[PDB]
Amino acid sequence: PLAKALETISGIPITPFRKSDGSIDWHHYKETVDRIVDNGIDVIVPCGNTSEFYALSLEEAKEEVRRTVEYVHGRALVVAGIGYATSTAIELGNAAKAAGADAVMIHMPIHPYVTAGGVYAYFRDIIEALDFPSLVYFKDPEISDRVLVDLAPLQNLVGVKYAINDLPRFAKVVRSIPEEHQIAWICGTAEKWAPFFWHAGAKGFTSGLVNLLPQKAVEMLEALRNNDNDAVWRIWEDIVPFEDLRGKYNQGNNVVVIKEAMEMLRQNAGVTRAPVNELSNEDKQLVTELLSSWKL
Amino acid sequence: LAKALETISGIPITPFRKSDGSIDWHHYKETVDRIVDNGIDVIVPCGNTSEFYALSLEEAKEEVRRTVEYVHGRALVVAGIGYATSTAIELGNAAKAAGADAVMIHMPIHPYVTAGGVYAYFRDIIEALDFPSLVYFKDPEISDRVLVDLAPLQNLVGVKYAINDLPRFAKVVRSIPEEHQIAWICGTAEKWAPFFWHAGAKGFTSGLVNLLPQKAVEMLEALRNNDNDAVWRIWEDIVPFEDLRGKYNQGNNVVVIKEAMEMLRQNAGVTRAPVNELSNEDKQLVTELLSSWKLLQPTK
Repeated sequence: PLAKALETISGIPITPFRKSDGSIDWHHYKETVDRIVDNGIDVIVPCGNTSEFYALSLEEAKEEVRRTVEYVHGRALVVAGIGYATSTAIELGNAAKAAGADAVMIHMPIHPYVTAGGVYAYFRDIIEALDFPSLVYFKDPEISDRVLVDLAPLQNLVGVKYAINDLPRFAKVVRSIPEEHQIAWICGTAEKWAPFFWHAGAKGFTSGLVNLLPQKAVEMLEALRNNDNDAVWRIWEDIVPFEDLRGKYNQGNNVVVIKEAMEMLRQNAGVTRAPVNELSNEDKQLVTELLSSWKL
Repeated sequence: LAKALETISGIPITPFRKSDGSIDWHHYKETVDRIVDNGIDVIVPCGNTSEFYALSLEEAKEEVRRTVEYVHGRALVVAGIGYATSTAIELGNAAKAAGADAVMIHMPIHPYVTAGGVYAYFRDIIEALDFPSLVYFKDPEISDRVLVDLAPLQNLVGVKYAINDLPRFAKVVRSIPEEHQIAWICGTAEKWAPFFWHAGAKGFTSGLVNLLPQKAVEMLEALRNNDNDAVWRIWEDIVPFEDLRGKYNQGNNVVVIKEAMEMLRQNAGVTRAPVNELSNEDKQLVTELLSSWKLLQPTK
């Protein structure tokens, strides 16, 4: 069951951009893909938010998925992020299907106006039109969890990346959906939140940290699976400062912190694309202090 | 051009068929006509009221083309554009070729944004297009310094300020020299227009024009004439409608307009997912609102 295979770490790769002209450096992307899949990560998500999906043209988005399937060459499941207007999401999905992806992850709609009934229809229509394994990234607190309960029966909804950091809500929705729907519950907010989500029912989590230190994410996963609380909290305390730094400025630092940290480690990442520019000298020092703390 | 933008910027809906969600261009033409034939001199296809993000890139381009055709000189056409910088530039160049007068760059929808990056985002698009541009500024987490730094751009002709923070708005208006000539537009419509006007705005956006353009015109004229009693009277009259549209964190923004238009026998069709039809409760609230405006036909 694909759902079971998704109950692990979903690594979200960065999309390296050249500082010179902002173009994608595919050689660097290959190095990123290798670092992730060659180090214990069995699920990779091109066109995810950590990939700066929205900074990519549709052609670039399709090519990233295409290149991912090629570079991965069976070493991991490939989940293609898709989004935008219904017809566009379907176009991206079909391109991903032909490219050889294993499933698609439907980003949450970015429209300024959304309602529960409309969000349900949005996801449902794309999943039914594609007739292909799909995951949904659920992150708007203003939209009722009932949407997930109603989508659960869909054959092709194999998982949900729950991204609302409301533990009571998550615990409740996990228990409001029959086991016969086989939904893989994944913490969509990474390592800082994974321990808490895990206790509440999650069996997997996303990670941007795998772009530089996949070993740390794997350690977290194994500790959680082994029910080794002591180890879990140890690795958590070790990782959370990095996640806190990424979360600065209402998450504005989310990808740029990863890229500047990678570059300080001499890994190739390049820069972020506008609407996000480089870190301030202040944050650069904080990144340095973190890597120093990790003895890297 | 900046001066011409100091007025009402009408944002047309994009009529969608209930049957298959396709765009009904005949209904779109009717909407464009209702807007421009009733005092509105600036129309903004691909605006958020137009459900821009629910349109494919090709549908967005076609809407701009259709607008230029249906308007045929009766008003300035400002094309909404957005997405990745290259994509925004593609949409912008398409609008230019279609005959648009300017473009409105939507606030980027990327989940991760920083002040320096947003500045670069807008700057890169404006410089690449070398065409009159407006920016929709609505994220309170992004410093107004971004606007101060963009102001010098020759092609930045206006800002649709959409952060309902009056002290912030009043200060940024006074932080940019007259030398940069910027049309300051209240991007949050009639409910906020009177307050923004007092603080320095000389224009405002409106979704209300899709059904009752005369009400929007009345507010603009009252504000321009400094007729305070009239401003507040018109304001109190329109607020309930804007509050109903604002329900569910703005989820009701367009659907309320469309169901209200249909009740008034104006062709609007429905909204596209991620927004579906109104609940019975809200349908009743729209009815009671139209009834209070004395717009519903007598029954018996």
